[PDB]
Amino acid sequence: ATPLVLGENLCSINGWVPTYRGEGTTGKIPDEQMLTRQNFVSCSDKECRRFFVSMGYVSEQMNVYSVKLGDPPTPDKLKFEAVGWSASSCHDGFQWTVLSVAGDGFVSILYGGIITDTIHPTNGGPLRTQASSCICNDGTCYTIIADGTTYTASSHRLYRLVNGTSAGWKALDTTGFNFEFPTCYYTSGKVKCTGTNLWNDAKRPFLEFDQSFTYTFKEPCLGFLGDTPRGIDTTNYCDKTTTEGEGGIQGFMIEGSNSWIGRIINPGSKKGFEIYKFLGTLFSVQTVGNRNYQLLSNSTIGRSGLYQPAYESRDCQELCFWIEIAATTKAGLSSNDLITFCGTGGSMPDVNWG
Amino acid sequence: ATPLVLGENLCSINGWVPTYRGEGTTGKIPDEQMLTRQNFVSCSDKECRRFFVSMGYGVSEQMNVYSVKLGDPPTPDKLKFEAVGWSASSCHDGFQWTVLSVAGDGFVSILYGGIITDTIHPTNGGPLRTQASSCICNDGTCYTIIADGTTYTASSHRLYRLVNGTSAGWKALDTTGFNFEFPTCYYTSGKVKCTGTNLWNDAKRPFLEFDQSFTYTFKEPCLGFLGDTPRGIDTTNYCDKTTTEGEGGIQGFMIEGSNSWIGRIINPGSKKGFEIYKFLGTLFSVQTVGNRNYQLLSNSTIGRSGLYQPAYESRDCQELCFWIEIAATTKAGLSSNDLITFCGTGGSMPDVNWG
Amino acid sequence: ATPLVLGENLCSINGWVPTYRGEGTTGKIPDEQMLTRQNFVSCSDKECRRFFVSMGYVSEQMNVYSVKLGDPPTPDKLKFEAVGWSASSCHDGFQWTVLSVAGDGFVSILYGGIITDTIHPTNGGPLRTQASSCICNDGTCYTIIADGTTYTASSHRLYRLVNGTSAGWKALDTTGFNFEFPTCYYTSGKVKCTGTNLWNDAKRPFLEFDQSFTYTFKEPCLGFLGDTPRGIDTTNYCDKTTTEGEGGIQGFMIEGSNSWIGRIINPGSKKGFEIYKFLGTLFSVQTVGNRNYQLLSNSTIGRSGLYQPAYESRDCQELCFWIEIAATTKAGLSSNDLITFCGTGGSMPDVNWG
Amino acid sequence: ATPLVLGENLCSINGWVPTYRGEGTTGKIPDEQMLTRQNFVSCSDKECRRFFVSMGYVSEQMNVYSVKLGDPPTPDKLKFEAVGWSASSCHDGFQWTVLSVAGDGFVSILYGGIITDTIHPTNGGPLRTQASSCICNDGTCYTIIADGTTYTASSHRLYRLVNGTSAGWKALDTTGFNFEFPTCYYTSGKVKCTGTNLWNDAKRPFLEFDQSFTYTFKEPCLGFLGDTPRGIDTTNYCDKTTTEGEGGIQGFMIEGSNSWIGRIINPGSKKGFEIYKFLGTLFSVQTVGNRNYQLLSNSTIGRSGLYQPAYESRDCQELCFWIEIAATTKAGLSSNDLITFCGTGGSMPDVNWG
Ligand SMILES: *[C@@H]1O[C@H](CO[C@@H]2O[C@@H](C)[C@@H](O)[C@@H](O)[C@@H]2O)[C@@H](O[C@@H]2O[C@H](CO)[C@@H](O[C@@H]3O[C@H](CO)[C@@H](O)[C@H](O[C@H]4O[C@H](CO)[C@@H](O)[C@H](O)[C@@H]4O)[C@@H]3O)[C@H](O)[C@H]2NC(C)=O)[C@H](O)[C@H]1NC(C)=O
Ligand SMILES: *[C@@H]1O[C@H](CO)[C@@H](O[C@@H]2O[C@H](CO)[C@@H](O[C@@H]3O[C@H](CO)[C@@H](O)[C@H](O)[C@@H]3O)[C@H](O)[C@H]2NC(C)=O)[C@H](O)[C@H]1NC(C)=O
Ligand SMILES: *[C@@H]1O[C@H](CO)[C@@H](O[C@@H]2O[C@H](CO)[C@@H](O[C@@H]3O[C@H](CO)[C@@H](O)[C@H](O)[C@@H]3O)[C@H](O)[C@H]2NC(C)=O)[C@H](O)[C@H]1NC(C)=O
Ligand SMILES: *[C@@H]1O[C@H](CO)[C@@H](O[C@@H]2O[C@H](CO)[C@@H](O)[C@H](O)[C@H]2NC(C)=O)[C@H](O)[C@H]1NC(C)=O
Ligand SMILES: *[C@@H]1O[C@H](CO)[C@@H](O[C@@H]2O[C@H](CO)[C@@H](O)[C@H](O)[C@H]2NC(C)=O)[C@H](O)[C@H]1NC(C)=O
Ligand SMILES: *[C@@H]1O[C@H](CO)[C@@H](O[C@@H]2O[C@H](CO)[C@@H](O)[C@H](O)[C@H]2NC(C)=O)[C@H](O)[C@H]1NC(C)=O
Ligand SMILES: [Ca+2]
Ligand SMILES: [Ca+2]
Ligand SMILES: [Ca+2]
Ligand SMILES: [Ca+2]
Repeated sequence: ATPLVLGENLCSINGWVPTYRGEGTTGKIPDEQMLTRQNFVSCSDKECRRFFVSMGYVSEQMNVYSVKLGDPPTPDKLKFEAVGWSASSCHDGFQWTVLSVAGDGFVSILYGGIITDTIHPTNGGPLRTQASSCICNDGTCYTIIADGTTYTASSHRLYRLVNGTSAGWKALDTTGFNFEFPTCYYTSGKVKCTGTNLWNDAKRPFLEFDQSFTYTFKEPCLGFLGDTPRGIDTTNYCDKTTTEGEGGIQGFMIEGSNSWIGRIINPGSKKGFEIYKFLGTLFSVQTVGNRNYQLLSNSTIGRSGLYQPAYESRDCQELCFWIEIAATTKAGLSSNDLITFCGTGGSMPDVNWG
Repeated sequence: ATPLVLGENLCSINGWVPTYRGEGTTGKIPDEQMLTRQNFVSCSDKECRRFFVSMGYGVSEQMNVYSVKLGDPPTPDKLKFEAVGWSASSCHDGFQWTVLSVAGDGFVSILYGGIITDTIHPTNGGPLRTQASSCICNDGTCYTIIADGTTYTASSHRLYRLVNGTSAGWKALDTTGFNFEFPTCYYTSGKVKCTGTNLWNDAKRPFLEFDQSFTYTFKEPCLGFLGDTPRGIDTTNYCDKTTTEGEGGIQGFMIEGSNSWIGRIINPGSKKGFEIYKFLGTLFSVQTVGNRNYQLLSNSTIGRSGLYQPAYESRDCQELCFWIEIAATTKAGLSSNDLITFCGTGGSMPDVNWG
Repeated sequence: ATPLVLGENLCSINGWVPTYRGEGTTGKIPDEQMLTRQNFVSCSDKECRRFFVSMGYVSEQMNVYSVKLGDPPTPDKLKFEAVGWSASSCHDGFQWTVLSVAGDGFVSILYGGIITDTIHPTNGGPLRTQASSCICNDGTCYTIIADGTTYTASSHRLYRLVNGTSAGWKALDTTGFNFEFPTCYYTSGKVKCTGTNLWNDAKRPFLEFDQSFTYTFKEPCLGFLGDTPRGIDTTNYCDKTTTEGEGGIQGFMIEGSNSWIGRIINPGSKKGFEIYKFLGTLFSVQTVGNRNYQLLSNSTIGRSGLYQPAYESRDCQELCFWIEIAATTKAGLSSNDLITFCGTGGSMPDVNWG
Repeated sequence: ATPLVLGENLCSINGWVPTYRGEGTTGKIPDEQMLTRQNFVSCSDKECRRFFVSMGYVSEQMNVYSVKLGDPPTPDKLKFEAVGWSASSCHDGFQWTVLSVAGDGFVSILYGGIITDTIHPTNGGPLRTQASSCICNDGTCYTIIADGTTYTASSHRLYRLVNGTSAGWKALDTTGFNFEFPTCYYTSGKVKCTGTNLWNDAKRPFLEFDQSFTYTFKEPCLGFLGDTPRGIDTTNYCDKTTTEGEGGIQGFMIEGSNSWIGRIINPGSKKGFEIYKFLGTLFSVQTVGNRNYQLLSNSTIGRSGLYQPAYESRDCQELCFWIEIAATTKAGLSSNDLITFCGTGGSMPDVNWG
């Protein structure tokens, strides 16, 4: 048993390939499955797991469960993770760390299935996890937690975790903006994170940091707006797009030699998902845009987020993402499911997946 | 490939958070689950397991001992068959699971791995009774307590030491004047410490501590915060039995430490809610105080409760947890049990309901 | 991996404990379970397994299956083992060796699930396995196969196997008698086996041999008749009681410090099962008869055999036995299931298990 | 821990014995079980596995799964592999490589369950995997992919895979024929494949190649026609039998000291499977043909393919095959399942295995 360590260099990405299309490909989800909520994917040294929150088939009776990515959320296949309605998890090579918001809005850290730490609100609660995979590398896990009673006065903290106990935190300067649900990936000695501004920005705030918690917030300079809601696409500039900048939904950008922005196509009817390659940094006006894949056209789209398969010693680090989709049960209840794409260096055709 | 060894020093505890919460705590248990009873938790050096005795399905497969990995539902797919019996205790020494199971007319079979390695028989009439809880293993040897006698008014109890599934000798315990059923135990500071249940003449709970040389002393809590159910009104502090409503009782625990705890059922009438009270100092002085009463559960109907220590740690202190058995109902309407578990936090918690 | 290797010394046995009781020990088999016949138990170095033959819920349709001892034979819990109507198995530390009679009556030998040898009838056919766990020790496996068109003129061969392959064999002088379904065990450098005489004996014959094939048949000098059917019990004499010596059923004896013989108590209706202790060998006439255990009463019983749980490091080799019981399904179909008992050094109360 | 490396020399084969026989061969299929299609068998260093494509209990709702050979395709024994309707797989000693076709018809390579590469058509698609085990030896894996919109103008490529990454491919000259669904085996420094010609040949095209991609297409010189459909068997000649050469179904030949050709007995009602021994090469007009085994009699037959077990210290390389058969579930939906045969050194009696 050895610490999970990710790749220093990303695989080159030129397109995306489905690795899972959830139980609603038939149009409807089987009623024996749990009503699933706040879905995200995280990977260990041996598998990828689907984590979500559920009650049955904010409440005192929501739990965090996981199944193996690809297994359907039936009673047989469920693993109880924690009590809570907001969760983040990640694996370090030894054990799952699961961060969960429960009770009056504090977070409990479970390692294996043992409480290793709790964290309590300080700016008025409730605490909010990043609702996405956290990042473990070489024995340490990193995560981001939000406090504050309004998005207009939110506070954000960067946590480092060792075997599930807090090894410290750092206040992030988020003056002038809001930074919810950061979804992250590791590369070249940095964790890089895309968050959601529910207050004043139709673009997404960006964050990178290293293990010394030296950090930088960045604003994407591209008029292709990532948030939903949002207005008309703008010319390229380096500061915030404030128009329709209130509200928002979890989503991601990828910054690399090729950069990407994934977004909901129609902000009004939350229908369709597109992801768009750019030749260069998200943070220059001069960068151009090379290819836009319409991955979904007909499904209604909720949250989306990044994940890194890690069971590897390979020459190149793979990158994936999940999308939470509005679904309907056979009986006719509203629910979600979850689809996943993974990167490829191969240039892909135009295929609509749903 | 090494003997399980527990921390000599317990972590500080000032609060409790759930680690597992069965579906029946917040609604109906799914019908595909095995109906469980006599639940308890025991941990190895790799995982925590939920041991239990089955009652079948929605009228089917009963009478046996099973385990699942704690966190997993008792669906057919997740069941490890363990032994034949209606009553079991288990423990793990680093090598294999030891399982004490009562069967037949009340003899105890001992299984190490799945291998029968010993058998224990009643002197004083039977039927024999396990502690219905985890046994304690440390550094190769495992300890457990077994009850004999036909009435709670004439109960005998024995301390058993076990190596690799075989009996490495035993001591008769002096329980003259009280009853000591279903002890739940923990290890710290060189002693095994157990909390028993007196179904005869005490509404407080009897206490035991002992080392590997079978040097024991039984203690009696000097606290008027009455641990058993049933029970009467809370009393003044005094250092002997509360005989009033001391007949009957349910398995439950006390924690003795720098900080002490008593967990009990809140309404002894309708068996509703569970509380755990922190005490500053020992359970065995009349001066020790009373600091914070946590009302962990309110909604649900409580039964047995027990202690367990996880030991797949690489932690600098020994963690302590407890399990609470809950009366619940299946989707079909059959009544059944499951489980909530709690482990200690070093920091104080808010007043919150967990079930 | 490493080779499976047993204890040279048997644990003392003064009593018997049930390790597993089927659904049809306790009344009626559910209809979703397979219809097992030819049940027996063989152990590996990690688990004991229940092997049987089934056909649905001599035929081409017959297959060999197995489950983990304890698991019910629901389709979900089944492992296909071979095609056949007769089977012996055993584990060498590396792989399950499985002998199966199939086709016209040749035995196929599977190692893993790959065929490593075939054995064909010379003396008439069809061939017949020992219907019971064969024995493996130190990388090498031993079994006994029978040929002959009738039990009068039956031939018996002793096979040595390594990794699934015939490593030579030996003919056994069974002039005089018949040696069907030997059920065996190992100690003291010898493999001791108990056969069923369907010809001229209502006692059970007895084999022992070493790894270098030196063997001797012995006759129990004992008037406690083990085979079924049988006559009234007799005084002790060292010759075959030929009285209702025709007919027969699979069963065992144990030779040791204490020695045992189990049998169906009533050969009329085949109800109840008893097992009886003796203070010394079965092959002296002078040997007493101590405690008799009435393990089963109201149940109509059938085949029984031996197995040695082989996953130790130990001061003693455990020894067990299975009993095959007639049973009924919820729709009223006739079928079987299985109960097991293991030894324990101490004496046991008089308990009736069904 | 180490690369899987196969045996340079085949076992002597003079007969076949079943090692798995599905429940639907000998009756109806339990409806708990998944509805398998495109079944085939691939082996690792530890086990043989049954791969297939299913929907539930060019279709976009399909996925690739697998179970261990011998277990049933019940939910508990299931394993998700990939999205897609067409799959090939092989193990290298480290990880499963799985080739899957999805979307409009590109292929994805998964290694572990991690996406490691894609492959794209340039001749119009969809792409088609060999629908059978691909071949790994000494760390590198080989597989063959088909492209093109008619079989009249089909196109084929031979890929070299290393840890799930493409290390190159070579065009195969299939001028004047079609080469679908090759099913292959390894010996004597060569990979040998039997294909299916849907265009202009009732015999089966054959292909051998070495690790440096030197290859030779051969036509079998035997008038015992391998494909279905086909016409009247003819005389031995060394080129295509064009009549009834349109259409076809996946199947195999074996080239050895003893050669074999397995085929469906009745081309019209696809019932019965036979396999014919030839004393020598499939590629001389002179070679003769000795023993014909009628293996299956009752069953309706479809696809058939080769696989080689590698969990072994045999002294000689074993060869097996699987046959997909039409079947019905208890509730009477059409499905398939599987019978597998492995080679034995001895000659065998004429038994009906299904
Ligand atoms: C302990 O029990 C309390 C209270 O018990 C409640 O009353 C008892 C007398 C008994 O009848 C119980 O069955 C009953 O639950 C539980 O606290 C309740 O928790 C539920 C669910 O979280 C809350 O129900 C919600 O009420 C909202 C407005 O008051 C309403 O907006 C919600 O609707 C939403 O969800 C429903 C599905 O349930 C959906 O249909 C709607 O469309 C919408 O999404 C919902 O109905 C109660 O408010 C709570 N009651 C009180 C007084 O606190 C508690 O959960 C339980 N604890 C545990 C851990 O089991
Ligand atoms: C977080 O958890 C990990 C996993 O338990 C801890 O890593 C472990 O650290 C200990 C201390 O070095 C190691 O134990 C020692 O291992 C060496 C060599 O194997 C041996 O010589 C010693 O006798 C001792 O057993 C252990 O190997 C290592 N875990 C592994 C397998 O990598 C880590 O210490 C924890 N971190 C903190 C701060 O609690
Ligand atoms: C039956 O199968 C078993 C398992 O495959 C065979 O046992 C194997 O024997 C070979 C040679 O005797 C062993 O190889 C050697 O291993 C030792 C270390 O133990 C190493 O020092 C040598 O360099 C060499 O590699 C092999 O380990 C062993 N397998 C195991 C797991 O024990 C056996 O030979 C087979 N029977 C026959 C006679 O074919
Ligand atoms: C209980 O079982 C364990 C494991 O089988 C035994 O530990 C082994 O003891 C032997 C004999 O001294 C050593 O050779 C091994 O190295 C030990 N194994 C390990 C992993 O420690 C132990 O001896 C047994 N205890 C008794 C008293 O029987
Ligand atoms: C393909 O995968 C194997 C397995 O990971 C690689 O073999 C490893 O090679 C490195 C470098 O020498 C060693 O550190 C590992 O110990 C090897 N693994 C094992 C278990 O043998 C192999 O190098 C890979 N090939 C390429 C080029 O990717
Ligand atoms: C192939 O078909 C025949 C005909 O149905 C099967 O033969 C029957 O088998 C059963 C049980 O073995 C017998 O009771 C019948 O008497 C047989 N009928 C005939 C006409 O032979 C045969 O079993 C089938 N083979 C397989 C393996 O499915
Ligand atoms: Ca916004
Ligand atoms: Ca009491
Ligand atoms: Ca006889
Ligand atoms: Ca053709």
